[PDB]
Amino acid sequence: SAVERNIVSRLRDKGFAVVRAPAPIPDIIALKNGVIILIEMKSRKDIEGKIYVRREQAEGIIEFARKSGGSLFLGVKKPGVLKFIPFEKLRRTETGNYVADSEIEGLDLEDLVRLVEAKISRTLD
Amino acid sequence: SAVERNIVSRLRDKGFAVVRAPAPIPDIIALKNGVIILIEMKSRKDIEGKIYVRREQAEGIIEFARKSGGSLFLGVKKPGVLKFIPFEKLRRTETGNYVADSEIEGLDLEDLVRLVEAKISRTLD
Repeated sequence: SAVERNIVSRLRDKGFAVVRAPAPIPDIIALKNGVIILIEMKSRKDIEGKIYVRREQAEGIIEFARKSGGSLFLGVKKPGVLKFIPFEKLRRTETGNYVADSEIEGLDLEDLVRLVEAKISRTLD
Repeated sequence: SAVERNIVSRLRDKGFAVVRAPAPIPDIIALKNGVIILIEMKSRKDIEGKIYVRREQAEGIIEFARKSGGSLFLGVKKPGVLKFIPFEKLRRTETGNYVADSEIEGLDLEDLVRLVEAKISRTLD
């Protein structure tokens, strides 16, 4: 919640129109000049130390991303920095839940925004 | 609220990923395959019988539409049918408030969805 609010505010300072899902929809929906990004914040840690997204939540947000045509990301708060993982890098486990392996480390906020800004540029050009 | 809920449900039956602004953001944010539409529901009627959007609300949602790159519409519930007016057809009055003149009559839901579907088609092709 503290982290969500920080992320919304920084995306709004960076020019995005943002909405938080009301209390399954991605936690954060952020729009900028025609581009849609969807951010699910640090769902959880299983008994092996891996951040995970439970089955039904993962499927709800993957379907919201598929219909919207929006790019979906898992955001993970670290006592260090914020990392965003493209949902497609998560691994569907044997139980249908989704886990982030460690190597990953996603994008920082600037990298994420830059992905958005490059898509805007292709559309303009 | 009754009308908002109906509209969300019908847009979701039509393939959109939809979010309601939490209790200024457009009431309805609807996404489908890369296209963003923003719907503000039947703000109000002034002493001359015209549906209006107050200054600060209108400016908040116009700015949300400008940053998102989303198409903004005023939806008006009628004891008859639902009409959607492209926000650009509203008239800025002498006081900075926005009113819908009568002639207007916007799009029905199918027409609105068709605008969305044609933009998807141009992007695909």
